[PDB]
Amino acid sequence: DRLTVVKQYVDNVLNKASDTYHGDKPSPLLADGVDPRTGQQLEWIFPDGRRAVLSNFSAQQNLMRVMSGLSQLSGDPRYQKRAEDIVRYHFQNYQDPSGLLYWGGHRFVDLKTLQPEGPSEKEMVHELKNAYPYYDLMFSVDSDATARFIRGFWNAHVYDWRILETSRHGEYGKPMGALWESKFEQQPPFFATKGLSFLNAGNDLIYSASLLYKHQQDQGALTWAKRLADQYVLPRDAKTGLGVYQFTQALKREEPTDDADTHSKFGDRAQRQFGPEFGPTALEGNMMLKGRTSTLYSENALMQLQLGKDLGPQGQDLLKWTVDGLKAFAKYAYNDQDNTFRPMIANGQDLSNYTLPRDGYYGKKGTVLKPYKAGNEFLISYARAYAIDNDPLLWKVARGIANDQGLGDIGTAPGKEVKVNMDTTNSDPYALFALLDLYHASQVADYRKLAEKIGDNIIKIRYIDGFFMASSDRQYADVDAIEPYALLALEASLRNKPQAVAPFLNGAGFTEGAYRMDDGSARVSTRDNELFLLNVGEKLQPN
Repeated sequence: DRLTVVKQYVDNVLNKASDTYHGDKPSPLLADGVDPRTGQQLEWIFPDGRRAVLSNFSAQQNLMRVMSGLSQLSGDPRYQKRAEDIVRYHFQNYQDPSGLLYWGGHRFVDLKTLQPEGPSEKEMVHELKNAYPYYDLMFSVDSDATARFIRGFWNAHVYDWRILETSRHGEYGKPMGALWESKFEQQPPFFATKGLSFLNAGNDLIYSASLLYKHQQDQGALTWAKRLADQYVLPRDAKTGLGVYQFTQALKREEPTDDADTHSKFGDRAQRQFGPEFGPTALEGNMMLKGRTSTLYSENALMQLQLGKDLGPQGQDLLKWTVDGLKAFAKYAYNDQDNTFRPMIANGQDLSNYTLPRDGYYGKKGTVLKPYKAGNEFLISYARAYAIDNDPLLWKVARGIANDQGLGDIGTAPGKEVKVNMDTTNSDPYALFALLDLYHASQVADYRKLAEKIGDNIIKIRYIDGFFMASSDRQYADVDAIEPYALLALEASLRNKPQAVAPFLNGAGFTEGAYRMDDGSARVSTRDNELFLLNVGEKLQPN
């Protein structure tokens, strides 16, 4: 019984990941990572050798959704209560006067001391990158405090409201400015700014302002959410419809002297590395490369498709923008012969097998940009887009990914000549989510039958020592694992209660900074993500 498994899992988390440092007066907070063999909680190692237990609430927002969903489906309210208690504790103790929380890429809470920490010396700042926190839970605990966070977030990360110059970094302690009352003047595409309007950070801005609208009827929030979303649509290539990862370019303040020094003060990094051979269209926002295309055509797409549907009539533009981009990416970049996306520039330039002729932001000289396999995250975005626009082009990508992933043939169209692989060994929670999306929209039983098999594979192969891990060899389990989230979505589907579990938008957290190595040296730009990839006996390698 998959629900029983998820229930035991969460019980395990609340046991092993809990605050064991304050006797019989524990906080409600949780450790992000636990070695499921021993119960050892994952630590950050600072310059002097001091160890902090990593408790980063931005990296627990899938877990929060799992706890709320588990309470909804089981009828046991303890999990919802605990999730509420963690939220409350963060508002009470870890919300600065500007509203910002001590979480995100560069701040967390040490579970041992319950003090906020800051692992990156040059960046004691607020940062959310494709995080998508569970604002619905937050609003239900403390709507004021939630709204203060979202307004504080925009206040800190928008450098210039007139032009929507935005940054991935926001300072703590900023007084509140004009916010939504700011005057706006639309600028032409790729205007030059200091702030790098990366879509990974833009995603969280658009999402949070839309949720503030949803909950508080804040029309200013909605106006700016849609406007910021539109900033990534306006610069799209007029011919191909591809792009964009950002809508600004770095203002050139110095003349560069060295290829490998990629500080943005020397100007747009793509123009430096690709400009000589490709001309003016080589700009960072136009670089349709691995990773960037996930942020654009997965993370942004899921969030915008859900928002677009939520808005009804005034969400039709958002849906159009989103689907149009997914169509463009399919038309130009997808190779159905081997289920790959081509690395490209948004002008339609194929970069497949291109050798970088000089060092730079996108790799060292001699690096080869290769077509890359389309993963299950794209199966979700393509399935969801097809649901609202039944375009054979969108279906082709979904069908190609499912085939490549060992799922069999999802058909020539939904419910037409379907031959799913009931013997699949696939255990990817993303595949489970995607099949449920296909089932939900199409009502074709075969898709859910297949999802059940993936769920079973997840339990058989990933449920290890009471936790979920991508491999039995991994040192640490992440309490934010989405395996149980997919399992809950499946259970919700079978119980005809899809609304019991929060929409999956593929958010996740991270923590980044200097981490002290055994020989005493500082490993700069270390990420918790890297720690979760280590197998038993492995150590972080030179970066």
